[PDB]
Amino acid sequence: PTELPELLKLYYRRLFPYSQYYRWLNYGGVIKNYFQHREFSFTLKDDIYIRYQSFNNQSDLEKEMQKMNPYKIDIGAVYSHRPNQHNTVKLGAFQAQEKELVFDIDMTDYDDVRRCCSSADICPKCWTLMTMAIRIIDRALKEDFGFKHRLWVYSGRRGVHCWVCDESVRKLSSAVRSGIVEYLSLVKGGQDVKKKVHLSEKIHPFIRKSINIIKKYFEEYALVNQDILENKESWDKILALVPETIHDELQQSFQKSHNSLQRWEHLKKVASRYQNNIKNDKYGPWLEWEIMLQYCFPRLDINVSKGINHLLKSPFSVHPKTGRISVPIDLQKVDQFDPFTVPTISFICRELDAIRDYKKTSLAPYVKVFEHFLENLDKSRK
Ligand SMILES: Nc1nc(F)nc2c1ncn2[C@@H]1O[C@H](COP(=O)(O)OP(=O)(O)OP(=O)(O)O)[C@@H](O)[C@@H]1O
Ligand SMILES: [Mn+2]
Ligand SMILES: [Mn+2]
Ligand SMILES: [Zn+2]
Repeated sequence: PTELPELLKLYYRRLFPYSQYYRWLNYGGVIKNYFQHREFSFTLKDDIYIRYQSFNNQSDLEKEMQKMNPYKIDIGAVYSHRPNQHNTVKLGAFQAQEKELVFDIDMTDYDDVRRCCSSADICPKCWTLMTMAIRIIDRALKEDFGFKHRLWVYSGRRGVHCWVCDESVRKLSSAVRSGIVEYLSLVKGGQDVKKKVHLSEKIHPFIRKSINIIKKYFEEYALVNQDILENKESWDKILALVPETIHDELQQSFQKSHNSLQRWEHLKKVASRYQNNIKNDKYGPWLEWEIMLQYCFPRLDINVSKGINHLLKSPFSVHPKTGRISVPIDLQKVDQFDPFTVPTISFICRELDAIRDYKKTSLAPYVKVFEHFLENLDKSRK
């Protein structure tokens, strides 16, 4: 990590997409002081960071970034005054007023249903959890809430970010933001809780449509790549999510079967014949769905979305612990996104001078994703 300083110096001088970055956060320049009242937080060397940075224009941002060469850049809220003037403001008047609705998803939050990685590690076997998270959440944001300007970003290490940028979304209060999160959440409980998903008799359309997305990926991700029913050590973790009165019946049919595909098929048949309520003769796949949701449904870092003033790593910032650049994700190629081809700052600095802007490097197609998102914002403003 000692190479970072000179690599960052070249990155911010020749590669960082300043014009596209300002086109984003200036939002057409129609509202006064909108960019000028935006907080930036720079992380420097040795985990030292500065809060409440703000700039007058694109040029002032360029000069300060090329002067500070920060290890990472966080974006905060748009405030009532210039953040760099917040000490001259009378107490109580400095307030966060607007910010994009953001989401942060971390692979670590799935450690209880991951077999391949743990902590901040990721691999192709578990990245499909992010593919499903993007598609489930983005569908809800697009179709259920009518949000039209959504930027998905690779966080650089262990997950993804989403920036919802509709002008009315940026005005939402903390309370409404929490209400949106609650609408989107189904997996509830810490490590103390065994069964984290419970469904009602009547399935809300959001749950049905999310289930059907998971169904497209469940066989190859859960029963092959993860092999969640490989042996007793792992299939007892799934029996913890079903009533005891059917453990015996499932225990035997599992040992008689030979792979997870067969054992899942047996679980579905038993689960759909379990009598949940003795009052009625109503049966269904509720248990089947609760298992699929607990293993695949998106798990949000909820506090990132609730707070208006919460900082989030900027797109095209470096992740200082991996060297990877936080790059936009092509929503039209979400299934093909490979976090392991994401260029590091070292990689693109090498491409630049191998026999001078980002188009000469592997960062170019990621900027094009950002530009497509920017052109849709400009169209909604015309
Ligand atoms: N110490 C922190 N203080 C403040 F004010 N904000 C913080 C601090 N640590 C993270 N954040 C913010 O939370 C966000 C989510 O934290 P997180 O650990 O998830 O970082 P990330 O940028 O999403 O990257 P990875 O998950 O892939 O490791 C960060 O992007 C922001 O910096
Ligand atoms: Mn994260
Ligand atoms: Mn997080
Ligand atoms: Zn993995």
